[PDB]
Amino acid sequence: AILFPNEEPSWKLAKNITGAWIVPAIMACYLLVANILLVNLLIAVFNNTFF
Amino acid sequence: AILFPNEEPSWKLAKNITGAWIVPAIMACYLLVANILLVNLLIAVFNNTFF
Repeated sequence: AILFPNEEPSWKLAKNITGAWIVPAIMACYLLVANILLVNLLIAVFNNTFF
Repeated sequence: AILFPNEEPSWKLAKNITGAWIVPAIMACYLLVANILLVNLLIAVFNNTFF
């Protein structure tokens, strides 16, 4: 939503479905809560359910 | 098999051994049952066998 301001309503948006420097930082924290916290929660909950 | 319709029988197919939009979706679910479910099953079964 930040990186494409002028995009008239389009079925193209559906197919996909100004200050860009917020975009790097809040990308990285996503990885910090995707490949760090739940994956290691999934490993913890597929290890103490085996017994 | 979807992405190469006209390929006459060939030893080339062996060396490798129309509506393409099904191809992305059923690719991703493959990763969802390759790098998510069995890898974490392998970690669970190489952790409660050590003792």
